[PDB]
Amino acid sequence: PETRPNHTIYINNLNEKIKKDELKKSLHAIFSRFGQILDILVSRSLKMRGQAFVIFKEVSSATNALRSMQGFPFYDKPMRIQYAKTDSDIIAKM
RNA sequence: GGCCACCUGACA
RNA sequence: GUCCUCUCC
RNA sequence: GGAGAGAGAAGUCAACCAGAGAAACACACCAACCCAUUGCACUCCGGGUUGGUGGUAUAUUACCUGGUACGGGGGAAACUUCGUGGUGGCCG
Ligand SMILES: [Ca+2]
Ligand SMILES: [Ca+2]
Ligand SMILES: [Ca+2]
Ligand SMILES: [Ca+2]
Ligand SMILES: [Ca+2]
Ligand SMILES: [Ca+2]
Ligand SMILES: [Ca+2]
Ligand SMILES: [Ca+2]
Ligand SMILES: [Ca+2]
Ligand SMILES: [Ca+2]
Ligand SMILES: [Ca+2]
Ligand SMILES: [Ca+2]
Ligand SMILES: [Ca+2]
Repeated sequence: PETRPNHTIYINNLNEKIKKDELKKSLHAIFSRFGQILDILVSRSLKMRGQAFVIFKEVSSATNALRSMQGFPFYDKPMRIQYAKTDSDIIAKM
């Protein structure tokens, strides 16, 4: 169990040394094929570092990305992916 | 005339 | 040039 | 946010005013390391160690150049030159 489908996928266990700009660029290049991405959020503060939220336009895209990219080697660490527990503001105010 | 502490005051 | 309270805009 | 005032930490300084005038300290940010973090967010923003950069600190408190109130000289005189916090203790 542990999550119902959502537009946004939560990714963690990311390499904490990658600068924010580069991380976002790589995440975009790797997840682009699944569908349109409305935004990608990454912060390197104490609590959000090592994590990222990739907001997809279509839920189905979130799903295919989650299934296909689970454990994918990224900057030498296998990515961990799950649906976001709640909608991202952009999706909620939409 | 030096040195540490403290006091008063200037700066802030 | 930090920080705290007060006044005013 | 901004503009005033009080309180003042840290640090520098010492009769006092003025002109010039750094440094120290605080604060902000950047870089590299180290430590911590496996964290579900949508208002930046963990800690430490080095190094660096910055400010209406465009400050003022040393240093400097002028004078002021006292005190040391010389000079009939004009005037010219030396010295300028409190207390206890330690080092010739
Ligand atoms: Ca950050
Ligand atoms: Ca948080
Ligand atoms: Ca929608
Ligand atoms: Ca203010
Ligand atoms: Ca002055
Ligand atoms: Ca000045
Ligand atoms: Ca100056
Ligand atoms: Ca934990
Ligand atoms: Ca929220
Ligand atoms: Ca430093
Ligand atoms: Ca400095
Ligand atoms: Ca300046
Ligand atoms: Ca001033």
